[PDB]
Amino acid sequence: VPNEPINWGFKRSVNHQPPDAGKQLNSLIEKYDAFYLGNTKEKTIYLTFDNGYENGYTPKVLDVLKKHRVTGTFFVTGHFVKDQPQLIKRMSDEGHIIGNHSFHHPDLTTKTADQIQDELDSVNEEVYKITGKQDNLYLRPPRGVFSEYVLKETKRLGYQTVFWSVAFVDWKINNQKGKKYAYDHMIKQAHPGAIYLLHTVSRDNAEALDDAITDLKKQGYTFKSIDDLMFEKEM
Ligand SMILES: CC(=O)N[C@@H]1[C@@H](O)[C@H](O)[C@@H](CO)O[C@@H]1O
Repeated sequence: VPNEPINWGFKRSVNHQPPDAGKQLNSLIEKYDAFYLGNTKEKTIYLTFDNGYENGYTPKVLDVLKKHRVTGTFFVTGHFVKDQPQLIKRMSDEGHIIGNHSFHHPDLTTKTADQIQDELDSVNEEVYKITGKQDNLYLRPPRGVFSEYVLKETKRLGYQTVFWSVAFVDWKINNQKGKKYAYDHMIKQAHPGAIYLLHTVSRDNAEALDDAITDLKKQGYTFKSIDDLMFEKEM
């Protein structure tokens, strides 16, 4: 199996229509049961987050999710778990899903199955030490980089690879654009079956999310979890 590195990417959504990664990604993605979209036949959105480190807003993000009773899926790294045990515990205690973003956040395509297995299981090990629980296995490739070998291998390891359909620059600390920037992206890029990828490190990301959920719901959107996405497609 091919180990050519691939960077997950796509032309952004337009006119609130789902985006498309093209035939090559779709075919490859489908081949290993990985996806970047949920059910596009309904006004549904799935919130996911990538957490590499804490910059002080995740608690507010969690309070916001609780307020709207929405279930998030947080993809954590080894450092994040080790550094924020209590946040990992709140995510757990509050009904949220904890995804895998690898322990050291390396370029998995440069790793061996032996290494990949440790990169992933060590995150679960730490999460369990803290929660005593373990979510279904979801993986988001560190740096968004992957390959057929990586997909195949991680799938062989029982992981469901989850990409995204909505993302923007809410992770540059040296240039935190404020509430409006993120809020508008979340409104403009919204489409049915959209899988959002957000970070909780930029200034006001929590308040923009708050307003975004508030308004997206007014527009008739229902927020579902990656577990819900999985269950509903099963049937
Ligand atoms: C912890 C963190 O910020 N993860 C990011 C991920 O969200 C993003 O898609 C990728 C490319 O920008 O780089 C990292 O993997």
